[PDB]
Amino acid sequence: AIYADNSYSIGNTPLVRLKHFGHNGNVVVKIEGRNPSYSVKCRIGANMVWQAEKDGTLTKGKEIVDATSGNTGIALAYVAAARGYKITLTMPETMSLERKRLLCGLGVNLVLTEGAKGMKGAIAKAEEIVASDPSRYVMLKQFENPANPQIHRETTGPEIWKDTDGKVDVVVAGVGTGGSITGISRAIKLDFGKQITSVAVEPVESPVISQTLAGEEVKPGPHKIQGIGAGFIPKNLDLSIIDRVETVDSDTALATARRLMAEEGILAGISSGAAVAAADRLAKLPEFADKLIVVILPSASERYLSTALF
Repeated sequence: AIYADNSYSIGNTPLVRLKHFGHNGNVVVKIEGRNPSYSVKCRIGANMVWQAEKDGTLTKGKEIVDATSGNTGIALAYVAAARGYKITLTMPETMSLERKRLLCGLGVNLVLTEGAKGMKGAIAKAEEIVASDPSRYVMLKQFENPANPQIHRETTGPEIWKDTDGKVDVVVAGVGTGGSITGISRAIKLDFGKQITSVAVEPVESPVISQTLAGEEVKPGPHKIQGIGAGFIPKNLDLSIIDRVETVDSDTALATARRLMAEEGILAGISSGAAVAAADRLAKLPEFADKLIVVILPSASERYLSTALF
Protein backbone atom coordinates (compact mmCIF):
# COMPACT_ATOMS: atom_id res chain seq x y z
CA ALA A 1 0.00 0.00 0.00
CA ILE A 2 0.89 3.69 0.28
CA TYR A 3 1.74 4.89 3.78
CA ALA A 4 0.05 8.16 4.79
CA ASP A 5 3.31 9.40 6.38
CA ASN A 6 6.71 7.88 7.14
CA SER A 7 5.70 6.71 10.66
CA TYR A 8 3.26 4.14 9.19
CA SER A 9 6.08 2.51 7.13
CA ILE A 10 7.83 1.00 10.18
CA GLY A 11 8.96 -2.61 10.38
CA ASN A 12 8.52 -5.52 7.95
CA THR A 13 12.30 -6.01 8.31
CA PRO A 14 13.97 -9.01 6.70
CA LEU A 15 15.42 -12.24 8.10
CA VAL A 16 18.85 -13.29 6.71
CA ARG A 17 20.52 -16.65 7.49
CA LEU A 18 24.16 -16.38 8.60
CA LYS A 19 26.74 -18.48 6.83
CA HIS A 20 29.85 -17.93 9.00
CA PHE A 21 28.19 -17.99 12.41
CA GLY A 22 26.08 -20.75 13.87
CA HIS A 23 26.06 -24.46 13.18
CA ASN A 24 24.35 -25.65 9.95
CA GLY A 25 22.45 -22.37 9.38
CA ASN A 26 20.80 -22.23 12.87
CA VAL A 27 21.44 -18.46 13.24
CA VAL A 28 19.15 -15.99 11.47
CA VAL A 29 19.26 -12.21 11.89
CA LYS A 30 16.49 -9.62 11.73
CA ILE A 31 17.71 -6.39 10.12
CA GLU A 32 16.16 -3.48 12.06
CA GLY A 33 18.43 -1.03 10.23
CA ARG A 34 15.82 -1.25 7.44
CA ASN A 35 13.37 1.22 8.96
CA PRO A 36 12.20 4.82 8.29
CA SER A 37 15.11 6.29 10.35
CA TYR A 38 17.34 3.21 10.14
CA SER A 39 16.99 1.61 13.57
CA VAL A 40 14.69 -0.56 15.72
CA LYS A 41 13.65 2.64 17.57
CA CYS A 42 11.64 3.80 14.56
CA ARG A 43 8.96 1.33 15.79
CA ILE A 44 8.79 2.90 19.26
CA GLY A 45 9.14 6.45 18.00
CA ALA A 46 6.03 5.81 15.93
CA ASN A 47 4.00 3.93 18.57
CA MET A 48 4.75 6.18 21.54
CA VAL A 49 3.55 9.19 19.52
CA TRP A 50 0.51 7.27 18.18
CA GLN A 51 -0.50 6.07 21.67
CA ALA A 52 -0.12 9.56 23.17
CA GLU A 53 -2.39 10.85 20.35
CA LYS A 54 -4.99 8.13 21.07
CA ASP A 55 -5.00 8.76 24.83
CA GLY A 56 -5.08 12.54 24.40
CA THR A 57 -1.75 13.37 26.05
CA LEU A 58 -0.39 14.56 22.72
CA THR A 59 -2.50 17.06 20.79
CA LYS A 60 -1.90 19.47 17.91
CA GLY A 61 0.35 22.31 19.04
CA LYS A 62 1.73 20.35 22.03
CA GLU A 63 5.51 19.84 21.85
CA ILE A 64 7.68 16.74 22.34
CA VAL A 65 10.63 16.96 24.79
CA ASP A 66 13.26 14.29 25.48
CA ALA A 67 16.91 13.82 26.53
CA THR A 68 18.09 11.33 23.86
CA SER A 69 20.46 11.89 20.91
CA GLY A 70 20.65 8.14 20.27
CA ASN A 71 18.38 6.04 18.12
CA THR A 72 15.28 7.04 20.09
CA GLY A 73 16.01 10.78 19.58
CA ILE A 74 16.42 10.22 15.84
CA ALA A 75 13.22 8.09 15.77
CA LEU A 76 11.22 10.73 17.69
CA ALA A 77 12.68 13.39 15.35
CA TYR A 78 11.50 11.74 12.07
CA VAL A 79 8.07 10.93 13.65
CA ALA A 80 7.63 14.53 14.89
CA ALA A 81 8.52 15.88 11.43
CA ALA A 82 6.23 13.30 9.70
CA ARG A 83 3.27 14.12 11.96
CA GLY A 84 3.82 17.87 12.29
CA TYR A 85 5.01 18.19 15.93
CA LYS A 86 7.72 20.48 17.27
CA ILE A 87 10.35 18.58 19.21
CA THR A 88 13.07 19.62 21.64
CA LEU A 89 15.90 17.25 22.44
CA THR A 90 18.44 18.00 25.18
CA MET A 91 22.05 16.76 25.03
CA PRO A 92 25.63 17.38 26.30
CA GLU A 93 27.44 20.12 24.27
CA THR A 94 30.17 17.50 23.65
CA MET A 95 27.94 15.39 21.36
CA SER A 96 29.32 14.76 17.85
CA LEU A 97 28.79 17.32 15.13
CA GLU A 98 27.44 14.40 13.03
CA ARG A 99 24.66 13.74 15.57
CA LYS A 100 23.81 17.46 16.02
CA ARG A 101 23.68 17.90 12.22
CA LEU A 102 21.47 14.84 11.72
CA LEU A 103 19.06 16.04 14.41
CA CYS A 104 19.06 19.65 13.17
CA GLY A 105 18.38 18.35 9.66
CA LEU A 106 15.28 16.54 11.01
CA GLY A 107 14.05 19.87 12.40
CA VAL A 108 14.83 19.23 16.10
CA ASN A 109 15.28 22.14 18.51
CA LEU A 110 18.55 21.10 20.13
CA VAL A 111 19.21 22.37 23.63
CA LEU A 112 22.89 21.82 24.37
CA THR A 113 23.45 21.23 28.06
CA GLU A 114 26.71 21.69 30.00
CA GLY A 115 29.44 19.31 28.81
CA ALA A 116 30.79 18.82 32.34
CA LYS A 117 27.34 17.51 33.42
CA GLY A 118 26.90 14.59 30.96
CA MET A 119 23.57 12.78 30.42
CA LYS A 120 22.32 13.70 33.92
CA GLY A 121 22.45 17.39 32.97
CA ALA A 122 20.50 16.73 29.75
CA ILE A 123 17.81 14.63 31.54
CA ALA A 124 17.37 17.26 34.25
CA LYS A 125 17.03 20.00 31.60
CA ALA A 126 14.33 17.99 29.76
CA GLU A 127 12.48 17.51 33.08
CA GLU A 128 12.91 21.24 33.81
CA ILE A 129 11.60 22.31 30.37
CA VAL A 130 8.48 20.14 30.82
CA ALA A 131 7.80 21.38 34.38
CA SER A 132 7.98 24.98 33.06
CA ASP A 133 4.74 24.40 31.10
CA PRO A 134 3.30 20.85 31.56
CA SER A 135 0.27 21.64 29.31
CA ARG A 136 2.65 22.47 26.46
CA TYR A 137 5.24 19.68 26.72
CA VAL A 138 5.11 15.90 26.60
CA MET A 139 7.96 13.57 27.57
CA LEU A 140 7.34 10.07 26.22
CA LYS A 141 9.75 8.16 28.55
CA GLN A 142 10.97 5.19 26.48
CA PHE A 143 12.21 3.18 29.54
CA GLU A 144 8.72 2.94 31.10
CA ASN A 145 6.13 3.67 28.37
CA PRO A 146 4.20 0.40 27.63
CA ALA A 147 3.75 1.62 24.00
CA ASN A 148 7.44 0.63 23.57
CA PRO A 149 7.12 -3.14 24.18
CA GLN A 150 3.55 -3.08 22.79
CA ILE A 151 4.69 -2.17 19.26
CA HIS A 152 7.17 -5.08 19.42
CA ARG A 153 4.36 -7.39 20.51
CA GLU A 154 2.19 -6.14 17.61
CA THR A 155 4.76 -5.97 14.78
CA THR A 156 8.31 -7.25 15.53
CA GLY A 157 7.16 -10.49 17.22
CA PRO A 158 4.47 -11.39 14.62
CA GLU A 159 7.00 -10.73 11.77
CA ILE A 160 9.39 -13.24 13.37
CA TRP A 161 6.57 -15.78 13.75
CA LYS A 162 5.40 -15.31 10.14
CA ASP A 163 8.78 -15.27 8.39
CA THR A 164 9.93 -18.38 10.28
CA ASP A 165 6.59 -20.19 9.76
CA GLY A 166 6.50 -20.58 13.56
CA LYS A 167 9.83 -22.44 13.64
CA VAL A 168 11.68 -19.86 15.82
CA ASP A 169 13.06 -21.63 18.94
CA VAL A 170 15.26 -18.88 20.45
CA VAL A 171 15.17 -15.06 20.36
CA VAL A 172 18.38 -13.19 21.16
CA ALA A 173 18.17 -9.45 21.81
CA GLY A 174 20.38 -6.91 23.49
CA VAL A 175 18.57 -4.93 26.19
CA GLY A 176 18.45 -1.12 26.24
CA THR A 177 14.90 -0.26 27.25
CA GLY A 178 13.98 -3.99 27.18
CA GLY A 179 11.03 -3.22 24.88
CA SER A 180 12.26 -5.51 22.03
CA ILE A 181 12.87 -8.70 23.99
CA THR A 182 9.75 -8.02 26.12
CA GLY A 183 7.34 -7.43 23.20
CA ILE A 184 8.74 -10.15 20.94
CA SER A 185 8.68 -12.71 23.79
CA ARG A 186 5.08 -11.84 24.77
CA ALA A 187 4.00 -12.22 21.09
CA ILE A 188 5.65 -15.60 20.56
CA LYS A 189 5.05 -17.20 23.99
CA LEU A 190 1.63 -15.69 24.79
CA ASP A 191 -0.04 -14.79 21.43
CA PHE A 192 1.40 -17.68 19.37
CA GLY A 193 1.78 -19.99 22.35
CA LYS A 194 5.31 -21.26 21.62
CA GLN A 195 7.67 -22.12 24.49
CA ILE A 196 10.83 -20.45 23.10
CA THR A 197 14.06 -19.43 24.84
CA SER A 198 14.23 -15.66 25.36
CA VAL A 199 17.80 -14.51 25.71
CA ALA A 200 18.67 -11.06 26.99
CA VAL A 201 22.12 -9.69 26.05
CA GLU A 202 24.08 -7.11 28.12
CA PRO A 203 27.70 -5.89 28.35
CA VAL A 204 30.01 -7.93 30.54
CA GLU A 205 31.18 -4.43 31.69
CA SER A 206 27.75 -3.54 33.07
CA PRO A 207 26.01 -6.87 33.75
CA VAL A 208 23.20 -5.55 35.94
CA ILE A 209 20.55 -8.03 34.76
CA SER A 210 22.92 -10.95 35.59
CA GLN A 211 23.85 -9.44 38.97
CA THR A 212 20.20 -8.66 39.79
CA LEU A 213 18.96 -12.18 38.99
CA ALA A 214 21.90 -13.69 40.91
CA GLY A 215 21.01 -11.53 43.91
CA GLU A 216 24.52 -9.98 43.73
CA GLU A 217 25.48 -6.33 44.22
CA VAL A 218 24.51 -4.34 41.14
CA LYS A 219 27.66 -2.68 39.77
CA PRO A 220 27.12 -0.82 36.49
CA GLY A 221 30.20 0.15 34.46
CA PRO A 222 31.31 1.91 31.24
CA HIS A 223 31.23 0.06 27.91
CA LYS A 224 31.22 0.77 24.18
CA ILE A 225 28.16 -1.24 23.11
CA GLN A 226 25.94 1.69 22.07
CA GLY A 227 22.23 1.21 22.63
CA ILE A 228 22.46 -1.39 25.41
CA GLY A 229 23.75 -1.62 29.01
CA ALA A 230 21.81 1.27 30.60
CA GLY A 231 23.13 0.29 34.06
CA PHE A 232 19.70 -0.34 35.64
CA ILE A 233 16.72 -2.66 35.15
CA PRO A 234 14.27 -0.68 33.03
CA LYS A 235 10.51 -0.91 33.56
CA ASN A 236 10.08 -2.13 29.97
CA LEU A 237 12.27 -5.23 30.64
CA ASP A 238 9.85 -7.98 31.64
CA LEU A 239 12.23 -10.24 33.64
CA SER A 240 9.40 -12.81 33.96
CA ILE A 241 9.81 -13.74 30.25
CA ILE A 242 13.61 -13.83 30.20
CA ASP A 243 14.99 -17.42 30.25
CA ARG A 244 18.66 -16.72 29.86
CA VAL A 245 21.06 -13.73 30.05
CA GLU A 246 24.29 -13.69 28.03
CA THR A 247 27.08 -11.21 28.61
CA VAL A 248 29.37 -10.01 25.78
CA ASP A 249 32.44 -7.71 26.05
CA SER A 250 32.83 -4.49 23.95
CA ASP A 251 35.87 -5.71 21.91
CA THR A 252 34.10 -8.93 20.95
CA ALA A 253 30.89 -6.98 20.01
CA LEU A 254 32.97 -4.72 17.75
CA ALA A 255 34.97 -7.59 16.21
CA THR A 256 31.67 -9.44 15.52
CA ALA A 257 30.04 -6.43 13.86
CA ARG A 258 33.17 -6.16 11.63
CA ARG A 259 32.86 -9.84 10.77
CA LEU A 260 29.18 -9.34 9.86
CA MET A 261 30.29 -6.63 7.38
CA ALA A 262 33.33 -8.41 5.88
CA GLU A 263 32.04 -11.98 5.92
CA GLU A 264 28.26 -11.70 5.52
CA GLY A 265 27.88 -8.35 3.73
CA ILE A 266 25.61 -7.11 6.58
CA LEU A 267 26.08 -3.50 7.64
CA ALA A 268 25.48 -4.07 11.34
CA GLY A 269 25.87 -1.65 14.25
CA ILE A 270 27.93 -2.31 17.38
CA SER A 271 25.05 -3.75 19.46
CA SER A 272 24.29 -6.03 16.49
CA GLY A 273 27.77 -7.53 16.90
CA ALA A 274 27.03 -8.07 20.60
CA ALA A 275 23.67 -9.82 19.89
CA VAL A 276 25.28 -12.12 17.25
CA ALA A 277 28.30 -12.92 19.47
CA ALA A 278 25.84 -14.12 22.18
CA ALA A 279 23.71 -16.02 19.63
CA ASP A 280 26.83 -17.74 18.11
CA ARG A 281 27.82 -18.96 21.57
CA LEU A 282 24.35 -20.55 22.10
CA ALA A 283 24.34 -21.82 18.47
CA LYS A 284 27.49 -23.91 19.07
CA LEU A 285 26.01 -25.71 22.09
CA PRO A 286 24.71 -29.21 21.22
CA GLU A 287 21.45 -28.37 23.02
CA PHE A 288 20.73 -25.75 20.29
CA ALA A 289 21.94 -27.84 17.35
CA ASP A 290 18.58 -28.34 15.75
CA LYS A 291 17.04 -25.07 17.01
CA LEU A 292 16.24 -21.93 15.01
CA ILE A 293 17.91 -18.87 16.63
CA VAL A 294 16.63 -15.42 15.65
CA VAL A 295 18.77 -12.40 16.58
CA ILE A 296 17.74 -8.72 16.54
CA LEU A 297 20.24 -6.48 14.77
CA PRO A 298 19.09 -3.06 16.13
CA SER A 299 20.93 -0.68 13.75
CA ALA A 300 23.13 -0.15 10.70
CA SER A 301 26.93 0.46 10.25
CA GLU A 302 26.98 4.00 8.78
CA ARG A 303 25.53 5.41 12.01
CA TYR A 304 28.87 4.34 13.61
CA LEU A 305 31.48 5.51 11.06
CA SER A 306 33.38 7.79 13.50
CA THR A 307 33.26 5.21 16.34
CA ALA A 308 35.57 2.35 17.32
CA LEU A 309 33.63 0.19 14.77
CA PHE A 310 35.69 1.64 11.88
